[PDB]
Amino acid sequence: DPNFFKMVEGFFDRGASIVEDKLVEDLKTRETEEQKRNRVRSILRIIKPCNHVLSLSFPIRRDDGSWEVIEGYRAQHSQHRTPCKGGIRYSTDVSVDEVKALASLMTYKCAVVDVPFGGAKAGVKINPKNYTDNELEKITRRFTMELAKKGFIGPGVDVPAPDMSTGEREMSWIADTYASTIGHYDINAHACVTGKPISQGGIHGRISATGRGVFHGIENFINEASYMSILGMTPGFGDKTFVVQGFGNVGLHSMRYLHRFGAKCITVGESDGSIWNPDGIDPKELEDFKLQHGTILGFPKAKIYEGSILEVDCDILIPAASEKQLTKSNAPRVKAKIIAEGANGPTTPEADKIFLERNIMVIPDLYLNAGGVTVSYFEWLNNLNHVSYGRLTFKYERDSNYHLLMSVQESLERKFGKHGGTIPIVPTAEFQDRISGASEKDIVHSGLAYTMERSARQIMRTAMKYNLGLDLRTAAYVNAIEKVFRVYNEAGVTFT
Amino acid sequence: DPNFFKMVEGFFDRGASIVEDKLVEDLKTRETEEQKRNRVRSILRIIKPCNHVLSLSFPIRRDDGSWEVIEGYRAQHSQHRTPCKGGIRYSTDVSVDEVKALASLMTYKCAVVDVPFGGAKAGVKINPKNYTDNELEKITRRFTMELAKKGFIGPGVDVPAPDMSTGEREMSWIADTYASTIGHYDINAHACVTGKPISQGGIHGRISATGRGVFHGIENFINEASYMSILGMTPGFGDKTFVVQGFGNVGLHSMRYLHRFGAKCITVGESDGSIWNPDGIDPKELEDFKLQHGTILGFPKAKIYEGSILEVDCDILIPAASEKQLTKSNAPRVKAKIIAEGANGPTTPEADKIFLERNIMVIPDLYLNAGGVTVSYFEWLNNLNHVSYGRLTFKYERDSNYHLLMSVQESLERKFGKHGGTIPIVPTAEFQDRISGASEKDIVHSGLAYTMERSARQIMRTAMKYNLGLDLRTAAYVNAIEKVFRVYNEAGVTFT
Amino acid sequence: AGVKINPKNYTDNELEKITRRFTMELAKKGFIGPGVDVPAPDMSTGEREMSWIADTYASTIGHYDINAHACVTGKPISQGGIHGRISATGRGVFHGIENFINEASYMSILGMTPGFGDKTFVVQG
Amino acid sequence: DPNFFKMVEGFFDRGASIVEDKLVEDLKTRETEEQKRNRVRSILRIIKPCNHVLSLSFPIRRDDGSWEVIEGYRAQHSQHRTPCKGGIRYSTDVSVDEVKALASLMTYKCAVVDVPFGGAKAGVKINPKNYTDNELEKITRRFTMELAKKGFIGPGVDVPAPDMSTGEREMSWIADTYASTIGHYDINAHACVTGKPISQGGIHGRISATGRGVFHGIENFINEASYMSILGMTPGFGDKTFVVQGFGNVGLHSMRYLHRFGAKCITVGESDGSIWNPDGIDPKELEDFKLQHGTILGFPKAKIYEGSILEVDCDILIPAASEKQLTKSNAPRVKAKIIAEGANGPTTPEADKIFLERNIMVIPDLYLNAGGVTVSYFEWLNNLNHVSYGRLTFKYERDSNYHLLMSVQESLERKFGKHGGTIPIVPTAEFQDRISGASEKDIVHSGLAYTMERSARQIMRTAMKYNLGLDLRTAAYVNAIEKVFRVYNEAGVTFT
Ligand SMILES: NC(=O)C1=CN([C@@H]2O[C@H](COP(=O)(O)OP(=O)(O)OC[C@H]3O[C@@H](n4cnc5c(N)ncnc54)[C@H](O)[C@@H]3O)[C@@H](O)[C@H]2O)C=CC1
Ligand SMILES: NC(=O)C1=CN([C@@H]2O[C@H](COP(=O)(O)OP(=O)(O)OC[C@H]3O[C@@H](n4cnc5c(N)ncnc54)[C@H](O)[C@@H]3O)[C@@H](O)[C@H]2O)C=CC1
Ligand SMILES: NC(=O)C1=CN([C@@H]2O[C@H](COP(=O)(O)OP(=O)(O)OC[C@H]3O[C@@H](n4cnc5c(N)ncnc54)[C@H](O)[C@@H]3O)[C@@H](O)[C@H]2O)C=CC1
Ligand SMILES: NC(=O)C1=CN([C@@H]2O[C@H](COP(=O)(O)OP(=O)(O)OC[C@H]3O[C@@H](n4cnc5c(N)ncnc54)[C@H](O)[C@@H]3O)[C@@H](O)[C@H]2O)C=CC1
Ligand SMILES: NC(=O)C1=CN([C@@H]2O[C@H](COP(=O)(O)OP(=O)(O)OC[C@H]3O[C@@H](n4cnc5c(N)ncnc54)[C@H](O)[C@@H]3O)[C@@H](O)[C@H]2O)C=CC1
Ligand SMILES: NC(=O)C1=CN([C@@H]2O[C@H](COP(=O)(O)OP(=O)(O)OC[C@H]3O[C@@H](n4cnc5c(N)ncnc54)[C@H](O)[C@@H]3O)[C@@H](O)[C@H]2O)C=CC1
Ligand SMILES: Nc1nc2c(ncn2[C@@H]2O[C@H](COP(=O)(O)OP(=O)(O)OP(=O)(O)O)[C@@H](O)[C@H]2O)c(=O)[nH]1
Ligand SMILES: Nc1nc2c(ncn2[C@@H]2O[C@H](COP(=O)(O)OP(=O)(O)OP(=O)(O)O)[C@@H](O)[C@H]2O)c(=O)[nH]1
Ligand SMILES: Nc1nc2c(ncn2[C@@H]2O[C@H](COP(=O)(O)OP(=O)(O)OP(=O)(O)O)[C@@H](O)[C@H]2O)c(=O)[nH]1
Ligand SMILES: Nc1nc2c(ncn2[C@@H]2O[C@H](COP(=O)(O)OP(=O)(O)OP(=O)(O)O)[C@@H](O)[C@H]2O)c(=O)[nH]1
Repeated sequence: DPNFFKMVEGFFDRGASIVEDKLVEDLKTRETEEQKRNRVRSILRIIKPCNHVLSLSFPIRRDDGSWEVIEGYRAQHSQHRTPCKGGIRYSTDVSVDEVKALASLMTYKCAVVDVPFGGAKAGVKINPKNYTDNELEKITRRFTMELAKKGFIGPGVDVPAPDMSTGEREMSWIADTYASTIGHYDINAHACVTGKPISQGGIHGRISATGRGVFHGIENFINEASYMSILGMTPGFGDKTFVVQGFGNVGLHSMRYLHRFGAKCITVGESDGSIWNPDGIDPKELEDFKLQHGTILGFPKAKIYEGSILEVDCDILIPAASEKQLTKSNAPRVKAKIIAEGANGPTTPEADKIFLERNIMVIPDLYLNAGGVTVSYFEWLNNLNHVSYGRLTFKYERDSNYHLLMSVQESLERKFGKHGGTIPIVPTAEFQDRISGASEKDIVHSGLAYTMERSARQIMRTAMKYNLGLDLRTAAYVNAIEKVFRVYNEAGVTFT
Repeated sequence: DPNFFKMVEGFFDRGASIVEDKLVEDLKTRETEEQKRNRVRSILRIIKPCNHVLSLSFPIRRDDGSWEVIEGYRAQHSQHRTPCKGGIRYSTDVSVDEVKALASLMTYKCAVVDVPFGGAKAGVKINPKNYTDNELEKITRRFTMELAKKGFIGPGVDVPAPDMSTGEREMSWIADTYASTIGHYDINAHACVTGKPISQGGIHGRISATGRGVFHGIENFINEASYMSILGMTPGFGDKTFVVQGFGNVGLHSMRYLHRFGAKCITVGESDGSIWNPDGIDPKELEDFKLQHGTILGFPKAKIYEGSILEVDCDILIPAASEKQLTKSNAPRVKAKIIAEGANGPTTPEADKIFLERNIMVIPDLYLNAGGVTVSYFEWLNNLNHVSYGRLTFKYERDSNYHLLMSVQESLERKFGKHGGTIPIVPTAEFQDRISGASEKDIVHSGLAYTMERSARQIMRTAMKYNLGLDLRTAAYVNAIEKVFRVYNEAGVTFT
Repeated sequence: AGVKINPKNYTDNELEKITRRFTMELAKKGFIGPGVDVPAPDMSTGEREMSWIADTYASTIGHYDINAHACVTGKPISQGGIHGRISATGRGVFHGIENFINEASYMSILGMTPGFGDKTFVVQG
Repeated sequence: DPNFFKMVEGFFDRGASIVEDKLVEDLKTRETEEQKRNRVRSILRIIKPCNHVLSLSFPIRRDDGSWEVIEGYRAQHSQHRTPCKGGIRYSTDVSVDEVKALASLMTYKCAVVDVPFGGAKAGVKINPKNYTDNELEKITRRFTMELAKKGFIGPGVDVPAPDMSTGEREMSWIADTYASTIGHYDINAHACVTGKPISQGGIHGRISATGRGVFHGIENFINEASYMSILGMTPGFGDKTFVVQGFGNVGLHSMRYLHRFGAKCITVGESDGSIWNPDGIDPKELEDFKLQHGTILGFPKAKIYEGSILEVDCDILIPAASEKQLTKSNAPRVKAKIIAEGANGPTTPEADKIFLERNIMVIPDLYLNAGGVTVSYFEWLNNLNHVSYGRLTFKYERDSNYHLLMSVQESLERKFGKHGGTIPIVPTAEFQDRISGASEKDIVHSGLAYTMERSARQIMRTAMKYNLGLDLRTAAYVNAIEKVFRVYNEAGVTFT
């Protein structure tokens, strides 16, 4: 077990090393080889550390009257591409070392999936099992009056997001503050945080986002004859059978969505139990019982088959659970053919060899969980240009679309003036929904998948470019660094 | 040896404990005893930690072309009394733990000597023996474009100051930046740093300040019959003989100034040698040789008497050298009667007992070295109201003063119309200087001593109030906390 | 905006020291800013230059603005450019002619036959 | 006749050349001689040109309804010492070449008399004999909404002042605008212009300032035995007899004030006539007739003695008239012993030799007319700290002063308990005024002269330092450059 800071740190170190040779060859500015190679070895030392790390302390007054101090952190990994964005964690485990760590990932997520954001992360040492509906407000509404006074929250400088122990309810309290004290003289005030309640400028699909992100991740590689063959796998969701490592906000949806396209959810689990039914499991019923019973350990149409799901038959596995689900202490017990990581750091770097040595493909946790990030990047636009997506232009396409068919029909009337008479070219039931069920929702559902598409190809292009083969994690971090480098390389970073 | 963070931390912990009882008695707002006592025990937990701690990283490009990263810190101990102020250290030893530490002291210095400043401190990990006349500019001029973008430099939010390895030359580069990029639209831009070169808005006496601060420190207690008797000491500088622990920017002046009032400088030393001449030593000659020879180890009218000055005869000792000159490992070897500390943390808390047990008085390093701070507080005013001190009103008093004597003379002409005839009431040679040698300089030299005066009495009043007797350090930290508490107690600190 | 410089004199670095200064001046006097004024490339001013400008205005003054990087155009595509910033002017010239050579009201009066597929042209450089 | 731009330009060119050698010797930073000498020859190329020159054009709509364009200029000679300050001229002669010129002078005036201002100047092409009480408002109130939108007016960036065709009435219209549109959110808004009407934040003595400036100029050199002897002149105003070249806002006062100290105003003149009465002339009567008759050509107690006053007996001459009163075409016709220039460029550089060759002293027009500048620098402080000078502290000194005498009296009661009994030490009639006639006025009258004093000595020190002897103009420009250089030399001018 490494430090999750150190464990991620080591990743791009590898990635930096690999691109290193290729990159000097690719740069063109006429310089000395050693110079324009020690150059990139120097820029790549700039990208590694975080550029700002803020520590705080709060005079919070409790409900009983007493006071207490709240150690709270904030780190912006790089002003590389403003505005920085990252979640806000509430947990006593939060330490400045971990905040630096995540800030790194958020900077490379955004690089992967091409969203113009830097990377941030912020924690506070609070166990929300202690405070009330009210003290949390007195805290969050204070943790923003601090950051804002020091330029670490603002629609153009930095944008918080939800994290564990940080629901919608919280992010409302933030915006309700920054848009009332400091950002008041700004048109873009409510663009300060994402994941707001849909009433106050949210996005439909902020919850199911990450899950439906995981989905379009797999669908961009399972449709690749260049890997499915090499993986010894048959292309198609309708062909394969998968499993799930829990029922997080991810699992509940990642399951259901992939469930919707014929891939058979073999088994599932819990943070405190196991479930197994090797012949397909119903999402919705679970979505009932896990909320009807507070646990599916007792879902009747399955079995509590104690044991790691990670050791159970599956053509696709989703470690949709918390940190470090895998070590090489079970790498000989994968039972899978393709693993697509759900949360950050589920696998040690160690076992990653063995999976390659056992010849499978473990899609990296970089961009899979980054489905949510893009959705935030959309809510940060919805709020930014002050208009629901496409409300301006919804009835327009509705008009034109079946004001276009009416031409095809009319144009067929030439050849078929009397053969069959009138020919009512009409939509279908489905294509009627995409007309009548028009909503910003479907824009997201659309824009989301396409970002994942163009992204996931940028990786398969990378793996081919460096013969990494089934080394996606590296290639990903390679593909991220390749991008972040371009920005510095041209910025003439020296502002003096 | 403790951590200098922890070692200072422990100080006011004692101080907080002592005032604790007296303070609840002194508060009047009608509340429950346990409540309005757990109150103060809670406010006193707020004051301890720092409210902001910033960490940085710089893409500095060297002279040869290469890049490198510059870890740089900044800490504002409390927004208690804006604007915060503290020096900027250059040294590889700088670590976020020490930056928090000093930030505490600067907050209690200012509390002692009644200057409305919070407390800050900032380091960078640089050994200036590495860089050039130019890279330092490329660094400092960058370490301000960062802080300024995040609200940690600004004439109303925070004000840097010189520290070790940070001469005038540096502080110019800062102001030359903040007053050219961000603060440009501000009238108060050049109030951003103090210790600027006198040309660019400095103060005459910025160098000799700290020394002449040490002086008026002692003169406020050595003139106290309540202690000089108890110390078994004869009131008067013309009576006592002292020593000096080095020739810092402090010693060169603290010596010379106290030299000017009949107190006999017995011996002196160096960071790399000893000197002794138990019958008075000439400042100026040393101020020659230490600059003529780069060392006084060879000053002819003295001797290189190797051994700790701290173990040499003296009625007053000045540990005007770097951190932790004393432990109890020589507490039985004080040889002194009154010790007045020059730099921060020269003595372990341990030995402080023994000095009390050996019945001497060790004046705390809190306010002695804080002579310089006030002088900075003046340069921050000179720059603030855009006018040399008293240039507006210099010739006015010059007029009135000897337009007043001319009345006394003329009024004597009544009683003495013919007894002695004309009676030229005139000034003296000295009082002529205070007229003709009028300068902002003399204002400082004046305002400085009076701040030290009113301060040093606030301590002797405190020691009497709590029967601390010869416990000045405590009483000082007690007197500081007493003040800083008042501000929070009334602020209704909750901004939400 | 011009400056009196013959870029055949200075280096990869002095030009930076110049351009990055010619913006700290204008910006202090309200002549650069995404809502007040927007530079663009000209002769002896490639992409490389316009990067140095934005890299400055979006780091000293416009830092507290969401629209900072809107200060100049023709930036390198990495830093917020547009694909087709180079070939633009040319493909501009094209759609110019195509809007008049398809005009029977002029092609006739010009004694000209409407259509690109019909005509033969030349180029001055 | 040279271009007044070129003619001033040439001045400091000489001055730059002279200091050039001395200055490299004086700098200490260890560098190569040729390097740290080409250094100063390079800094001295920076100081020469203006750093900003703005040209404008106004859609002014006339009273009749028509439109017209108003070419208007503005030039800030150097951001060297913010805020820049200069007058606003209305005249059709105004051209960008002349605006650059004056901006230079205002930068060296301020350098001479030690007021922390840069230098500016602004004209518009208007002949105010054309427009009305109202169009001028529509113009001025527009020429500020333009400059303000581009950072050329503002209490910390730039400060206009009155010039020819620009009375109080105008400067009110400016402040009434900048303090109502843009500077509204600033506490320092009304500090934007000086010379405002006394009601709206002016200074008593804004008119008579320049004149009473000319006065304390001469009084600082005519009291110099080092020159009065060398000039073959007898020290004292009560000894000498002078003349005046007109009755400008300068002459009306420069005459009267020097009139008040026994120097005999021999003759005077007009822009359209001559006057002569070689036996002393009354200011006030002229101040009547020139306003009773609109001309003194007919003042009964003198004669209309046509001919250049510059060719008439005088121990002191004041060319208090407009540009280029002298050439060498009358240099053999000086008739004077000391000439003290009133307005800018009254003498060609050519004749200056001849005066030296005829062995007289022509005090430069740099600082003589700069008496007004300092007074503006005070109104820019009065407005800045929002309090009449000394109103806070007037009754305090009044108390202490004759609460001090009452001690001297009482203390004499010891020696003289019965010799003469009660001894009423009282003020005099005069010293009573300085008590009862206490006013911000007298502060100015005081602070003014002292600035001129400390200034005029900085010149006599300079002339001695470079053996310039009776070369004051040069020495002045030398003394200015010496100062302006210090600021750049230390600023590390490179902000990148
Ligand atoms: N030639 C290649 O390998 C690639 C080309 N592209 C081109 O760029 C376009 C896509 O770029 P968009 O971002 O959608 O539009 P854009 O105009 O904002 O492109 C900005 C560029 O910066 C990079 N970038 C994006 N987000 C970043 C971040 N957070 N940090 C650092 N770098 C980042 C992207 O590679 C992108 O090419 C496509 O049209 C495609 O033609 C994109 C990716 C790879
Ligand atoms: N919620 C969001 O918007 C995002 C969440 N994530 C990450 O996703 C992960 C969890 O997703 P959440 O959204 O937090 O959903 P959640 O909080 O609702 O997830 C908890 C689920 O994981 C299960 N679980 C926990 N430990 C397990 C273990 N060792 N084995 C099997 N099941 C286990 C629980 O029983 C439960 O079903 C975390 O790593 C979180 O940081 C990442 C990005 C966004
Ligand atoms: N009754 C007492 O024990 C004391 C009374 N005083 C009174 O206050 C006046 C002196 O205060 P000034 O500061 O010169 O004027 P001021 O009007 O600014 O006083 C502010 C008050 O806040 C406190 N203070 C000053 N600097 C501080 C800092 N950096 N942090 C926290 N608290 C700070 C001081 O005790 C002062 O009384 C004197 O006239 C005296 O009458 C001052 C000290 C002790
Ligand atoms: N310079 C300033 O404005 C301020 C300085 N200080 C503190 O004062 C102390 C030193 O004063 P500086 O101004 O830095 O002067 P400096 O840097 O010129 O002081 C160095 C002097 O101390 C002597 N020295 C060093 N270690 C010694 C040891 N163990 N025994 C005897 N002599 C020793 C050296 O030989 C030398 O004479 C430091 O603690 C510094 O932080 C504190 C506040 C302001
Ligand atoms: N050693 C010398 O030759 C001189 C020394 N001084 C010292 O400086 C003090 C007077 O300076 P103040 O301005 O009253 O206070 P200050 O603290 O503002 O001094 C600023 C310094 O910058 C220079 N300066 C002033 N106005 C300037 C301008 N507009 N442009 C460029 N440089 C300018 C002055 O020479 C002054 O020494 C006196 O106390 C005197 O001791 C002043 C003049 C000459
Ligand atoms: N008024 C002010 O605040 C300042 C005025 N000045 C300068 O002072 C000069 C004039 O002083 P103003 O204040 O404008 O007063 P003004 O406008 O009232 O001066 C005009 C006076 O000069 C006389 N005059 C004009 N040409 C003459 C000539 N060739 N020979 C003899 N007398 C002549 C007129 O008859 C009249 O008495 C100008 O050069 C102006 O720029 C400079 C700084 C400030
Ligand atoms: N489908 C589904 N939605 C849920 C569930 N629990 C909460 N939700 C919320 O209900 C919303 C339903 O989304 P809809 O807009 O009605 O339908 P959709 O977006 O086309 O697809 P689904 O989200 O899967 O229903 C989601 O956005 C979730 O935020 C669940 O168990 N299943
Ligand atoms: N006196 C003194 N001043 C020094 C010495 N070295 C440098 N200086 C500087 O020279 C200045 C001399 O100060 P002055 O204004 O001339 O005289 P003063 O302020 O009345 O008292 P001193 O500073 O002790 O001379 C001080 O401000 C120091 O900054 C030194 O060895 N002795
Ligand atoms: N076509 C073309 N492109 C060039 C040439 N030289 C540089 N380029 C660049 O290459 C890019 C090619 O554009 P593409 O996006 O690949 O293709 P296109 O925009 O559909 O049309 P073209 O620009 O003509 O290729 C252009 O935007 C130019 O900036 C050239 O000689 N021909
Ligand atoms: N003395 C004098 N003042 C005039 C004259 N014309 C206008 N004034 C104004 O009247 C004011 C008179 O100033 P006061 O404050 O009353 O007296 P003072 O300042 O001590 O000296 P004077 O200005 O010479 O009277 C001056 O400030 C001028 O602005 C004049 O001819 N003589």
